Amino acid sequence: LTSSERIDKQIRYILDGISALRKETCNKSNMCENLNLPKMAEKDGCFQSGFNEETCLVKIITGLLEFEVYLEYLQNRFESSEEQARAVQMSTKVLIQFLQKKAKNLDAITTPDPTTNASLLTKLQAQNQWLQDMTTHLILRSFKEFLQSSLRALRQM
Amino acid sequence: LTSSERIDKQIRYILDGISALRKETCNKSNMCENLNLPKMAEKDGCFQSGFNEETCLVKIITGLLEFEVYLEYLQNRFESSEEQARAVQMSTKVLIQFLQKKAKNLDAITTPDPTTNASLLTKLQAQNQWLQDMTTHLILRSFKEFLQSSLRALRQM
Repeated sequence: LTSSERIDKQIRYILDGISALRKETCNKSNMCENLNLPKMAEKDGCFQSGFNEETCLVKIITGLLEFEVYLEYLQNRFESSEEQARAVQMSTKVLIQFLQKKAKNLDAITTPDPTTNASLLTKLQAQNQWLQDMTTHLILRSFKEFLQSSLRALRQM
Repeated sequence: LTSSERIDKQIRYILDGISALRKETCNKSNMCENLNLPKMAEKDGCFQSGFNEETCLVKIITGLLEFEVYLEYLQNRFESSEEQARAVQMSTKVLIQFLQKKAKNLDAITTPDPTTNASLLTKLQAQNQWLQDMTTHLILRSFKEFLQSSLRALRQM
């Protein structure tokens, strides 16, 4: 497997993990069919029009590091599938490692503040069960969309 | 600057940051002159006898990722130099990024559990002020020793 091949397979793996968590929570809350979650925009260079490999790769890595506090939220929230939640969390850290190798030229990426992450987590875990179910669904959809767009951009590099 | 040069300068920078935090806490507690902190051993391949670049590089990255919860402890503990503590924390994440590029061939590295890290942090922050002063000193000395040995090994690669 090349570096690129390994990255694509890892994203596909994580998406399948998200799809299993989404089925689970969505069968229970029925909420499927603010938080400031990472999202691709035209300026990031990951879309065909305005495509720019370098800015796009930085945006992918940046947005995955920003997602980590929300994946820690999911691991603390899923009880039955706490292991699946943990596996998404850990597989995402492996993906970021693989992308750091791809951006081997590129500069170091700003990382989220661990202490600001801790405060967010306490707030999100203080909400009532409806709001936490809504938070869980939003995180899974946003994270899915980010990784789908990432897969599409990484194809074009 | 090459990749290697950038890594060496980053470690030297962080050591100078540790030396400033050590002076500060040591002038106050007077404790300078269990926790299971990362430490190099002959089996890791980082020492001249039994030297092995590949295992050694994996050990460096692994041990830096293990140190991150203790650097989060320091950031929550230093009040006056909370910024210096935060800068050590963030500069260490930059160093790990630079080393992930060096281990570009190598496999993905097992990362600590974020939730197990959270429990450790609460325990360490529950101790009385003497024990926390002792914890702070031990973390700075161990982290210094790990980075000194890392610099020495990275020279030989």
